[PDB]
Amino acid sequence: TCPFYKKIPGTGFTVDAFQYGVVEGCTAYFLTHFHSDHYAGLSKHFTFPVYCSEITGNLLKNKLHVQEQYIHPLPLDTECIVNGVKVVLLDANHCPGAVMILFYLPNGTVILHTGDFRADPSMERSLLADQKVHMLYLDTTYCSPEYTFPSQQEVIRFAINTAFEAVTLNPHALVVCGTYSIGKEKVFLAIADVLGSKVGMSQEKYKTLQCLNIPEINSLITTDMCSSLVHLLPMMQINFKGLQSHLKKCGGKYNQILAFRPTGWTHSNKFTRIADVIPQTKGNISIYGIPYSEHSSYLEMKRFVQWLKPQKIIPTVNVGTWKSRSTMEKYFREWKLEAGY
Ligand code: NI
Repeated sequence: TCPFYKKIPGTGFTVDAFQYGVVEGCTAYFLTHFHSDHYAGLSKHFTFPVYCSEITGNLLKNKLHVQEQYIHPLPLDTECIVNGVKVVLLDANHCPGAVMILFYLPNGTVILHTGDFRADPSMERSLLADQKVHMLYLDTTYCSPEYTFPSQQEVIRFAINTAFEAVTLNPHALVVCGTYSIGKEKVFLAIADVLGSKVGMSQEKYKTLQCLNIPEINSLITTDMCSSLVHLLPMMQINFKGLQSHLKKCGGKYNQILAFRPTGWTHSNKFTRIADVIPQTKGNISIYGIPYSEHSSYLEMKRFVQWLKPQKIIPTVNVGTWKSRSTMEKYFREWKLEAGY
């Protein structure tokens, strides 16, 4: 059974609600992004209308085989009428194709569903500038002040400088980057660009990346592993055993691995600055954990909410424990008393 924070009142609509069977009263199922916790339940046998971005709809068709007649792609930043209700899709600054959804209800209520997002001051100059929001369905993944991390631009600067230095010292070093979902593509693209290489990967990953509308992608990626000195591997393989095994397969082309694991936040962020980050090393293999987040930090979330001034907030993450719920409600009241809404 579908929980309340996935239903949009006054509509036939649900958001990210595919694992509950047929939802009573639902005439259109919105999907904010192609991450498995959110699409859980969709397959080629799905027969109700799905509304999404173009990039999400390419993934639904090619990766999950949803039939085309049920995929309804909408352009971003454009007022659209769906089943008699005005909606807009906005870029969420999450993974490729990820959207927030603005719903203009028939009674005059305006609702923003953020999906998963990384709040940014640029969102203060989107179509949100123009009008009031009564209800905010908020991605609260890192809603506590202990959650700090650097900008994506600082993290990429660290990765590129670390990879360029290592491979210039040792031309026979291979770089490996872990992945397990879409998102975070700038990590491996930025490293391969500084090295003058294509990125090498499995056929399954190449297929996924070909659905993402990245400009000049054919110039950046390949399935010919022998031609490339930046390889992608599943995230589960980014450990000393899996990397040793990979280096064997490379026919004596390389004598060292430098590997990256993009994570979200980890507790070493409470102590260590990005510039001071060091790897774990075993012989000729080194592994860097880098805190590349596609969700809001606490401070980014607080800024966005204090700017938007919603009348009511419904969290969509960390909703399963009383302690998490109580914590989040305390911070929403702090924010509201501090800003005066
Ligand atoms: Ni996500």
